[PDB]
Amino acid sequence: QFAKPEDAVKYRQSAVTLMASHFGRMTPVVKGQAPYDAAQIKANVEVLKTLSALPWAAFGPGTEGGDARPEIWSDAASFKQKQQAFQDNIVKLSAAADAGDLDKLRAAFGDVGASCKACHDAYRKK
Amino acid sequence: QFAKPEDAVKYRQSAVTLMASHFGRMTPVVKGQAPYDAAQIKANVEVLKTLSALPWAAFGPGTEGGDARPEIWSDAASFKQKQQAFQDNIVKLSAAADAGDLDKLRAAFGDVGASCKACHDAYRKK
Ligand code: HEC
Ligand code: HEC
Repeated sequence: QFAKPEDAVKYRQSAVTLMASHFGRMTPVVKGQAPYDAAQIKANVEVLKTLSALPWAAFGPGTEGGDARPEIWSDAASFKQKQQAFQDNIVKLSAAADAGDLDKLRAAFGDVGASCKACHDAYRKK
Repeated sequence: QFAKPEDAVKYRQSAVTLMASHFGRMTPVVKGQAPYDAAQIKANVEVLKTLSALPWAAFGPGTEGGDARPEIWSDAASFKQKQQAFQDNIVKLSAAADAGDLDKLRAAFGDVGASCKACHDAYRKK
């Protein structure tokens, strides 16, 4: 869907920006600093689920640029693995949110955050 | 969810960037320059539906900046009207996509694009 590779860069940066906001805005809730409203979180995690699927299609072939390391393309199977692990952890977070269980939500949230960091440590230019 | 108003600006710009891509990527399909796959479009319009709800909450009070005109806040009822008309037209586009009907899709797509433009003409700094 991108006329030029820069367009893919701008898309994926916007997608991870929105993902980061929908993930990170729950930090005060997981920590107990903000109240836990099960329906609020269920709805937010549904948004995060949609968003978390979107960046990966904007790392198509020839879309090198931004802060993506070139390893994303030369090691396509390792990157796909990191994306799928991340989205599988999103599935666990959805299940926690849908169950309305703050303890499960906390655990799942920390697993998702670790899978964000693991991808960045390997595939994001510092 | 925004620590500073700039964060709201960066969110809403990313949200409308993603919305614009999910809308505009269908242009070749509506024009017949690319094939029409009903399931492909249904799924894309589901993504667009989610995204089209997201910018508006990032124009909260005190979040003046970017290319938003100040009129968004002083005329809150007129802006809300423009957002709701836009999202109602998104509902019509979802119904067309869910029906698998290219003629209805075409019509609905042009209504959505007109409601993008109408908001920009009043509320987006040139
Ligand atoms: C790989 C499988 C990733 C996962 C999982 C997550 N992110 Fe990431 N992110 C990744 C890359 C390769 C990049 C660089 C993109 C580019 O072309 O520049 C990023 C970038 C970010 C950013 C910065 C965006 C900006 O516009 O500056 C943020 C804020 C970010 N990523 C956040 C983030 C979060 C919170 C994640 C899990 C919920 C997450 N990312 C996962 C690769 C990958
Ligand atoms: C008001 C009810 C709007 C509707 C409907 C749409 N958009 Fe818009 N858009 C609006 C504003 C106020 C702004 C400025 C935001 C800011 O703070 O800077 C925008 C901006 C855009 C942009 C530019 C984003 C950038 O990062 O440069 C694009 C590409 C854009 N909008 C696209 C777009 C499309 C395609 C729409 C319908 C599908 C649409 N917008 C509707 C306000 C409103």
